[PDB]
Amino acid sequence: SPWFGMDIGGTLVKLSYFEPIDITAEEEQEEVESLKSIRKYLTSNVAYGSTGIRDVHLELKDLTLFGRRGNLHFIRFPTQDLPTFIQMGRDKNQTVLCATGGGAYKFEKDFRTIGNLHLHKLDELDCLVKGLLYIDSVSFNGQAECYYFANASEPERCQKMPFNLDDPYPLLVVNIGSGVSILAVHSKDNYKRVTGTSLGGGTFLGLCSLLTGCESFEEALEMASKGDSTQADKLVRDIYGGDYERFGLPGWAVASSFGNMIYKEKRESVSKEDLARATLVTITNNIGSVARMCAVNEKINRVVFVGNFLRVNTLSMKLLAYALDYWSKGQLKALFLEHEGYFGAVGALLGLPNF
Amino acid sequence: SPWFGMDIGGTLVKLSYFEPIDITAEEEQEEVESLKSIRKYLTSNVAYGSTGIRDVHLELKDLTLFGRRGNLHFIRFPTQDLPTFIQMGRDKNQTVLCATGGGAYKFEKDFRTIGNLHLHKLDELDCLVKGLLYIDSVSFNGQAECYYFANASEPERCQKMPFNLDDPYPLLVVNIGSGVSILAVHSKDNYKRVTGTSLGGGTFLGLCSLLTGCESFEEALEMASKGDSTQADKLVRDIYGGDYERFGLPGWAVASSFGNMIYKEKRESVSKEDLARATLVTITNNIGSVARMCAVNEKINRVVFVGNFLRVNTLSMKLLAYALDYWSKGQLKALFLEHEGYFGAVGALLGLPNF
Ligand SMILES: Nc1ncnc2c1ncn2[C@@H]1O[C@H](COP(=O)(O)OP(N)(=O)O)[C@@H](O)[C@H]1O
Ligand SMILES: Nc1ncnc2c1ncn2[C@@H]1O[C@H](COP(=O)(O)OP(N)(=O)O)[C@@H](O)[C@H]1O
Ligand SMILES: [Mg+2]
Ligand SMILES: [Mg+2]
Repeated sequence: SPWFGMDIGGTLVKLSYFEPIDITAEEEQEEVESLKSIRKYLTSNVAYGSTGIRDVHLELKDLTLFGRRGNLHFIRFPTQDLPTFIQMGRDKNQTVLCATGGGAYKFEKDFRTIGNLHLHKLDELDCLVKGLLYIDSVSFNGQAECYYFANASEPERCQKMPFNLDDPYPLLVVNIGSGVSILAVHSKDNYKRVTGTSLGGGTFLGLCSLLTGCESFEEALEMASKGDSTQADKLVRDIYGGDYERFGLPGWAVASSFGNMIYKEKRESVSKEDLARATLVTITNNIGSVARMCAVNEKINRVVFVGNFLRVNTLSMKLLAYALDYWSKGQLKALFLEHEGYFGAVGALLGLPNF
Repeated sequence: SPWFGMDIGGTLVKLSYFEPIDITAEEEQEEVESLKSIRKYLTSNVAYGSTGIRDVHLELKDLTLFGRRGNLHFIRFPTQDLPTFIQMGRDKNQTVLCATGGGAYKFEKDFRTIGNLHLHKLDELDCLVKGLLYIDSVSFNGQAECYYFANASEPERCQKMPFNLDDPYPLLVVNIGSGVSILAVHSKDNYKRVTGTSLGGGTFLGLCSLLTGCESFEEALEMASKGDSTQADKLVRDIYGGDYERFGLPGWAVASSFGNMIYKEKRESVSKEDLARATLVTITNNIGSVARMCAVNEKINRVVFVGNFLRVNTLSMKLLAYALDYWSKGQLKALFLEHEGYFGAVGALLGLPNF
């Protein structure tokens, strides 16, 4: 029985797979053919069908898990294609599946069409927290799992630096997926969802597709990297003529996101790339501001950002780092994690012994 | 010299004009002709040029101000047209002008092209607070200036009801204009800007114009009233298949604003009206959520919403009322004010004796 953990989100399915590398002589001796087939297929491909991807660089090697040593693999595909995944699961076969995320409930009955499968639904919260704390504890192959942007306010000196979470409490976790969930973690056994916002990664992707006609997350980011958001946004200096000193709002700060788009002549001259960047900047800064308010409310100074809105998205990471540092005068630290999209899937996998 | 107060914002100029009604026999006797001309023009028209509007229903009658009795009028026009206002001000003429808002600084030199004019810039904060507290103190011609939506969670019983602010401290003021400013008022002499968000009225209007091609705020609201935002938004039940019980998120709550627009087939079937409503709902709920976080942070349970994003916008008012009541289990009260766009202009006017 292959050991999987699965996080079925609104947009992406994330899968963690533990591959045994201590398979002795007898264990292999007629491992069921389909079991060998699965392992070979999963380890010999980096793309699965048309939409499946193994994030090879994230792989954890020579991990000891449940008394076996092995490699932990990370795989993702769109939730839209889960029916294909399930259909191919009814092709050749015994497996226990730990699943979390909203789709663990929505697609419960579908997974049960696989005859040789028991589905154990696990709570999203327990999985995220257990997964995050586990990965940081085993490290990223000896390297830090957690990092921050040192001197996030000065672009000439700003750089990614490892961050130590050996005593990770308290912690604010900001999960940016389709929507945004915010958790306060006070201990391994004590955490609560603080709030959320519906303005998250799917807002960025949805709006960006409406405004620019982009057809992928990566294309949207590529467009944004070429844009100038100030063409769409109304800035403090557009309103004051300069800075607002009395409240320390610099002239370059955004006063009204997309606020220049109320003028027809500006709508007619703005580029797609400008609109992609303004969308990214708008969604990201709003999340940063909500994150700061929760942290102040919860009296927590370490804010960790996870979820896949931030994968291959350095712009948003730097925006978040700069914003928390600026507005808090250095009291708040924006923290990031190498495996940020996969913590739910790992936590699911870790719930395996309790079944 | 006519008594004006002016609030020059990023989008609208708001003007409060005090018309004396106790003009005796000698006072009129050769009041300078241009002074009579101004008064006649202002009181005999409700539309001024192409873009100026007197909000006649807001007029305060038989007010005693600065020892004179008179009527307080409320007038608005787009900031875009301020050069026209100024040009016509150089036509016929002595006047002292109290002005607040960012444009008091940006257009300082322009106002000084009017030879017989001294411009006194006043701080936006002092004006808003003084203006709000003044109007509520004199009442809306005997009626409450402040109101709330009773039973905001049940549409069959939900209705506008007067609210008493005789002891208005403490107070959270959420000013929704082009952007959003949030103030905590602890006393008449003690208040601070808590935070803000750049996702405000200009975001709604700008995005709505990009997405739907609407050419006015009113048209945008009209489109939104005919729409179904759930066509653009991804809901909790789209992700879970139903409700999320563990954290009390109902199936109908929005999980990801515009989150369904990541799918090409849904982008192709959505209407303009759906997109207008989703824009309104998205911006409004985000403001409600930010408002709730500040209030919890500031330990204030009365939240007053002002600014012109809410004029002729019952939908957004009810959304705000419902959200604060729901999420706070009745601890927080969303409050609204009849003169909500004009408090800065009134506070400016009231600074007149100090010059
Ligand atoms: N390949 C990708 N496809 C779709 N969305 C992607 C993506 N890579 C990154 N993203 C972003 O990640 C977000 C989903 O993040 P995730 O953390 O997996 O959310 P969820 N709700 O599916 O569980 C999307 O909204 C998008 O902004
Ligand atoms: N006639 C109108 N024209 C333009 N915007 C209008 C409007 N009536 C209401 N609005 C809304 O009010 C917002 C401006 O509110 P206001 O409080 O006067 O902002 P500001 N920054 O100009 O001082 C606009 O963004 C729009 O959403
Ligand atoms: Mg998720
Ligand atoms: Mg204003």
